[PDB]
Amino acid sequence: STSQVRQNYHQDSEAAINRQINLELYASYVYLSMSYYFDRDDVALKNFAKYFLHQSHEEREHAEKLMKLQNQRGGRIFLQDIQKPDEDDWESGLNAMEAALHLEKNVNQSLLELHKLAHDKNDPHLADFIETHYLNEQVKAIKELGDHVTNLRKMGAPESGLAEYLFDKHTLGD
Amino acid sequence: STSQVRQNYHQDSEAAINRQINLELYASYVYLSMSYYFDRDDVALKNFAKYFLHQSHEEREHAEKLMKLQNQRGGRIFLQDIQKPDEDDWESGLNAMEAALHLEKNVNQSLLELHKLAHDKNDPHLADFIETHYLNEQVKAIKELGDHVTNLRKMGAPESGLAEYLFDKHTLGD
Amino acid sequence: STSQVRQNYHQDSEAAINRQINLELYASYVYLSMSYYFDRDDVALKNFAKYFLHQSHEEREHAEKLMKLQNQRGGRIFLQDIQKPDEDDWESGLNAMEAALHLEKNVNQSLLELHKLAHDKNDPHLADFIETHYLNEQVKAIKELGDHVTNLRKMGAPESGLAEYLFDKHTLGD
Amino acid sequence: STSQVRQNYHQDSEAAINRQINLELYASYVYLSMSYYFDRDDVALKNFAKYFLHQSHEEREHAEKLMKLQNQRGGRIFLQDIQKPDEDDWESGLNAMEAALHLEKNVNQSLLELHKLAHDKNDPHLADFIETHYLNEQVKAIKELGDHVTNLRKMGAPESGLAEYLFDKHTLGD
Amino acid sequence: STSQVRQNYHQDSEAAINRQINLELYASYVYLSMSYYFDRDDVALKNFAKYFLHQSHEEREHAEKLMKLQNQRGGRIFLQDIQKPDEDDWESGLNAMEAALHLEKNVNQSLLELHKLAHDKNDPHLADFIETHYLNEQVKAIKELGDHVTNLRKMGAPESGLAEYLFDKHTLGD
Amino acid sequence: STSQVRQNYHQDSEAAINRQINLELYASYVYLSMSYYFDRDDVALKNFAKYFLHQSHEEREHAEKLMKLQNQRGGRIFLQDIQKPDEDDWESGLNAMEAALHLEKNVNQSLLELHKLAHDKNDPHLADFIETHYLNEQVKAIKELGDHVTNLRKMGAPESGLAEYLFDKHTLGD
Ligand SMILES: O=C(NO)c1cccc(C(=O)NO)c1
Ligand code: NA
Ligand code: NA
Ligand code: NA
Ligand SMILES: [Zn+2]
Ligand SMILES: [Zn+2]
Ligand SMILES: [Zn+2]
Ligand SMILES: [Zn+2]
Ligand SMILES: [Zn+2]
Ligand SMILES: [Zn+2]
Ligand SMILES: [Zn+2]
Ligand SMILES: [Zn+2]
Ligand SMILES: [Zn+2]
Ligand SMILES: [Zn+2]
Ligand SMILES: [Zn+2]
Ligand SMILES: [Zn+2]
Ligand SMILES: [Zn+2]
Ligand SMILES: [Zn+2]
Repeated sequence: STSQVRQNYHQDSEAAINRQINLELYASYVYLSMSYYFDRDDVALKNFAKYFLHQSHEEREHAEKLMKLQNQRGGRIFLQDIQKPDEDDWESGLNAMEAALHLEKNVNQSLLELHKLAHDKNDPHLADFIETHYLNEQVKAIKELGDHVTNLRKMGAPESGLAEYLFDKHTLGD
Repeated sequence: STSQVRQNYHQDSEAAINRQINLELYASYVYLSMSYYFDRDDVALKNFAKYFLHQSHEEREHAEKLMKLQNQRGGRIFLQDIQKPDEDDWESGLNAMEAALHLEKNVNQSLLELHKLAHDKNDPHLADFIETHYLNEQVKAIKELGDHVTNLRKMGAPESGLAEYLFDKHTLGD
Repeated sequence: STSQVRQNYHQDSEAAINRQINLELYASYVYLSMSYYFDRDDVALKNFAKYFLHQSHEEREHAEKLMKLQNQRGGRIFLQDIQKPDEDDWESGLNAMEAALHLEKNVNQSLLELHKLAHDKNDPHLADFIETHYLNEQVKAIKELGDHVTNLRKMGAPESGLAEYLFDKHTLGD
Repeated sequence: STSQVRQNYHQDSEAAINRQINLELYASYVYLSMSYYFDRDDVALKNFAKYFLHQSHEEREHAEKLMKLQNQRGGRIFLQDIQKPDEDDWESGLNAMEAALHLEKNVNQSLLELHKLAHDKNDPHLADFIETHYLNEQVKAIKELGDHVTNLRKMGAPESGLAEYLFDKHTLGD
Repeated sequence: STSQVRQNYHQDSEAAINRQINLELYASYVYLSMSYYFDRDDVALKNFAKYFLHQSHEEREHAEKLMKLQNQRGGRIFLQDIQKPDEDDWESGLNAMEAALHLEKNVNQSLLELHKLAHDKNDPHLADFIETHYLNEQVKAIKELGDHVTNLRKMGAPESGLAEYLFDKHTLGD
Repeated sequence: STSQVRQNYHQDSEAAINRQINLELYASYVYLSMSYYFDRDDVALKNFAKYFLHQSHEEREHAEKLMKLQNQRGGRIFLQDIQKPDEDDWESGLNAMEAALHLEKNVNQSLLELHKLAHDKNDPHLADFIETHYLNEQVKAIKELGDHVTNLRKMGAPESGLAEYLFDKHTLGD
């Protein structure tokens, strides 16, 4: 059945949107995992925990806004299993920041391919949606993650436990 | 002779803007007509009337923003007759909502064609103007009209006059 | 079917009211065109543009009030095409003021004939509606447009470009 | 290694907490799916949508509190796949409420089993944690969903689309 | 070596961004020269001076935003000499406005080619960046400078010294 | 033509002012370059970045105040190219601070030469302008840069990246 609102909305776009939803939920789950790793009594970096929890909720928001878009265009949401993150133990603050950087670039890659698909399907509403709500947000996230990684390395992480403690206090704790 | 401001603005784009201006004014007129139909003593659904009156003033703003665009880019406004709406009697709250859904999808198609023209002529300023001020606005309006049609049908409109009364009070009143 | 509210409302009055609605919508379109003429980069008189845009919105209000009247008396609104204005290029500040003066006296003449009809058909509610909401408004607008024409001429418009510039600042910019 | 903070915390309890964490995230996902079903243009019950979205966010908060508890007691969080919900189409407001009632009773059964485990292992901290933060919350949610199912049924849902519209307005649009 | 943040950022885009930075700094320098020309005791048009000083600071801001973009995408900033402006003596208010209009259309052309490059390299983040922060700003500036040129000519500049004096007071003195 | 305001202002002084203007603009540009070096994702010292960006805007004010001086005394501004800075890559917080110290002592030497010129030409207005707005500014800036260099070296910069991180946080960040 075709939705009464659907217009210029290609089935491949609809499917790409469903895959992006699962990917955002996945990213949120990875960040949830990292957050409570820093909450462990044998890690105990509360500002790393808080930073990654904040990222988790932002990713959930990303997924919900894609779900809204799907219904706005008259597509149909099909949710899939949310796979568990690849690690249970994230080793260190630097390691988590590096894993997060890798994650955000993979999510960025998927958004860029979604945008190319919108361009190729002459769907300028979908292209502007990705441009407006996702692309610069990804670029900021990756730059910020790059910055943190750089500082942690220069301070002597992951070896120096002083480095991660001070970075938690002075960069991530306001 | 060429406007001192004109730059990268194709004659076809200038012509299409003039057509969109007339379409927007025509939409305003359709909504004005619907609004005062619901103001009749034998229809008397005041929130339907206010809903379409609001839409009608918004369409006039859409027209005026395009006329400003025409002047910003160095084009020349040529106005045309505004054709009267296709009905005098809009029959029911449900029928008018369906007629509005159809209208908004017609205007959306015209905007997508305009955006495609801008992209074909490598006019990114006009393409972004269309994306930023019109395309998501159309998607939102189409989605809301669909929502309203769905609710009125499910409530038993247009047979059950109880349904249009209660929809006027509880969704359009607010 | 007669309207359950119709009382002392002649068929001729009803049709004259439909004609006046179209005429007010026409005046509104004329003023809209004048306004965006003065917004052109090669005219660039922002307070003339503002002045005419205000008149255009006022004419729309005049039309909607007559549509409301039509329904209050149980007449039936029939809208017609809105004819495009007579000019696309309004030439100058003084020319547009002269054109607006001509238009307003023509609209006034139609209202006077509308009032004469109402008196002929012994419809004092319609007669008072016209006297109250339209007649002194037309007299005021005509007097104001006369004042503007007089000052523009005395300052040396249309020949003197300094004239329209300073009039735009000191009279139309408050 | 044994956590330096671990005390009176049985391995079975630790594992049962990891299961409960997965179950609460699962319930969050079910409610997320229900929410955006009601956002569909062909369902369009915004207060049903808002209600289930609020339950969704609350379940994720339930999950996070259990993750906090695991770390507090020196257990170790192991996340698992979050299984997608059992439907993609939730049929109606009444059917979604009924599915939620059934979900909440299953979540409750697993919390009662978790409490029984805590008592069996003579873990009063965990027993009281469950009583304080989950048991009455489940009982209130189950009671409210039963109230909602009862009202929807007596109003004539799911047959009467009027019933669900008014329930959405008058009970969930609080 | 490659930046840890760089993704989908073509070396051609990187180099065009370095060029655009130098061009913005150049525009800034042109407007600075214009400003203090009007501050001369034998020119003494204080609002022309303020108007151009404000544009000079805006251009510097445009340049720094491009420097920020370069680093966000992981390109590398290379500054070049900032070439002195084409004139030391800007002759008159109208001449400076004509020169500014010419410069802004040149800056605009360079931005349109930047956008075309970003579209060619399938870089929708860069494309949206230019659309969002530069394209309508250029169109607005070009339209405003056109308006100023038109009014100055119409008032009798450059010949009439009264004209530039009064324009300075009534238009540029807001 | 001699300016109607010129009095006791030697052509050598006028020429030296034009050179100081260019030197100040040059200093602004060096600081702009340094600022965005510390904004790179592989450097990422945000308060180093803000510190030098502030110095950049300050140098620009210095240039502008000299340009106003040139006009007040009836001299004529002649702008020259602004040479790009001597480096693209500023290496480290410590290296930049040492380079800034060298730059400020260079600008101070030029101002002392300017002041000598004014005293040699019996231009006490220009001598006092230089004393009041520049000479103590330079001494303060040189003192501050020395202080900063001293602390970075004592903390173990530029080897210990911990030192630049902590200096950026505790000295440069309020
Ligand atoms: O964005 C485009 N070009 O820049 C584009 C997108 C889809 C189709 C086509 C095409 O094949 N037109 O003929 C072009
Ligand atoms: Na009267
Ligand atoms: Na208890
Ligand atoms: Na865009
Ligand atoms: Zn995301
Ligand atoms: Zn992300
Ligand atoms: Zn394209
Ligand atoms: Zn519209
Ligand atoms: Zn519309
Ligand atoms: Zn009127
Ligand atoms: Zn009028
Ligand atoms: Zn729960
Ligand atoms: Zn629950
Ligand atoms: Zn610029
Ligand atoms: Zn500019
Ligand atoms: Zn200085
Ligand atoms: Zn300095
Ligand atoms: Zn001496």
